[PDB]
Amino acid sequence: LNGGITDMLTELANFEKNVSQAIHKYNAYRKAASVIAKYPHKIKSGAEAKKLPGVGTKIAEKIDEFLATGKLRKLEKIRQDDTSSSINFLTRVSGIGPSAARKFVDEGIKTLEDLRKNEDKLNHHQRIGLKYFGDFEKRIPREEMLQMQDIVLNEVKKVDSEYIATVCGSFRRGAESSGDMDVLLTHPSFTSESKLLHQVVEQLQKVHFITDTLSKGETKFMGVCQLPSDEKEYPHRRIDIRLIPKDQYYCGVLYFTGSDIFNKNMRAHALEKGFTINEYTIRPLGVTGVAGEPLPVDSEKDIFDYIQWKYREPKDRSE
DNA sequence: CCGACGTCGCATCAGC
DNA sequence: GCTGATGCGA
DNA sequence: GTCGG
Ligand code: NA
Ligand code: NA
Repeated sequence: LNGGITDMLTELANFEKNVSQAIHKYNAYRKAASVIAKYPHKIKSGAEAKKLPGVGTKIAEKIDEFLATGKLRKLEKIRQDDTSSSINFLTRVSGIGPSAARKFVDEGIKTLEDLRKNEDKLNHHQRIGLKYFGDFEKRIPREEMLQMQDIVLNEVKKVDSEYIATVCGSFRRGAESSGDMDVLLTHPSFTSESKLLHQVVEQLQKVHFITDTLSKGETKFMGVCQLPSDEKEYPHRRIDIRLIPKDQYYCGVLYFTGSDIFNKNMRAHALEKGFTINEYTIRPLGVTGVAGEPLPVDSEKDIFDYIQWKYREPKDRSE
């Protein structure tokens, strides 16, 4: 319908992020892309698009140029620019953001092949990102996620049957595929006013599910895992595990379940009901707008009750 | 006209 | 060596 | 780049 347009805008979004380092222009173009990607008509003019929220004068102008000419002179030009296309490309490596990508390209390091010849200039994160560059850009089919989940919950329970672990993200909402695995972990002994993560990562490495570590501290692990394999080996996958204190666990599960759009509406509703919800806690707003103490939460539902909404199933939380 | 555009954990850098 | 800033990803 | 106080 409007794929020419959404791809044009997504493309522009990446050059702002990765090349111009203008994070707010990346989000402007991304949000324009989203609003158009959902508009149920073939767009005829920039003025038509302009009516949608997220589309201003400058994107209206660019849509007019695309509609009339079938391209955008500025994109054509930036696309063919050696420096910029290279910088934009390198940022597809996990661990290389806009600033490292610039630095590499400044010194002549432009390609994956170049990165491979210069391992010594790569931090640990970036080396892992390069090693699995292709695997990381693959989606994970639900079936595989179900098998990953089988392993995580088994090994977690076996370290201590009192841990609670929940796989969140779009998988928890029922998506047919996923980009990574986001595990939320708590234990009754860990509260806000209270090695729990390390023992779980350790057991997942002992059975060779976790193959690599990007980062790991007392509350957050980010790394790489692989299902056990005649068959061709499974792709390596991104898994994060976070340890959240129990009295904030369900605020965390609700947040990390999303979608983004749902959480936004839920936060809207709560405000009008005189509550403030974030990732950690729900709190009452006083008459002048002063937030008081976090309220006890023991299930997701508790949160919905506080703001007089009806428990919605992960499956029904796209908006 | 002009500021907001989430916020934070970890790894690593820059300054002292 | 210590502390706070930065880059990055989420 | 877009919105909005
Ligand atoms: Na508009
Ligand atoms: Na990157």
